[PDB]
Amino acid sequence: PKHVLLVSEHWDLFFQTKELLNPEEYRCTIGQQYADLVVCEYSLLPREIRSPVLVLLDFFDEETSVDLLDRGFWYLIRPITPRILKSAISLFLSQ
Amino acid sequence: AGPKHVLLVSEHWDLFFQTKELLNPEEYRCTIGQQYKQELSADLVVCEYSLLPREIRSPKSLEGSFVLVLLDFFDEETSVDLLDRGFWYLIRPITPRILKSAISLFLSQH
Repeated sequence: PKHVLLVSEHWDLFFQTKELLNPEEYRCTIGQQYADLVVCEYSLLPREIRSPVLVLLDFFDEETSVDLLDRGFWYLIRPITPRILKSAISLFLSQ
Repeated sequence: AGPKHVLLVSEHWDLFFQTKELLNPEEYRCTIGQQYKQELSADLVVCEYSLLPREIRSPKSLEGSFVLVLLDFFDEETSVDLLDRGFWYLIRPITPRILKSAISLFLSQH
């Protein structure tokens, strides 16, 4: 079972997403601060680092997007639903 | 090894020309077409969702080109369907600086 760490305060997104993932294949946990895949809220992502991760953004901003991609991070911009996040987690870890 | 080849399937000629000029041609060679295909040399095909046939998939044991999809809009089931079919995507606005960075990240990771 691959380990997915969600770093977010969106508790409902964590629980509804985890419910959609087969626990024999994915083990989801939650964290307060910044695993096979880390999903991290932009608001909790340190500004000072490059990716060794999927980043969640509330809003579109061109500079923010360019900065994240250059630093090695893909992202989704809200709305982000449990079905979207479940399918994204699956696609990332299938590669 | 020579540059990686990126094929953009789009009618956004301005996005194409502006993105191509931001990419270092020693690392990335870009070309454009108006209907979905792959080419023997293509490492990555960047395809507008409006040009992406709905039946096709990017499979797990892929032996062909990677595909990144460009979407005009957000719709939940549209996004889930793309991801489940094997396609990552960007949703507009998509500027040349974003597309250049995305192409560069995708090809460095894959």
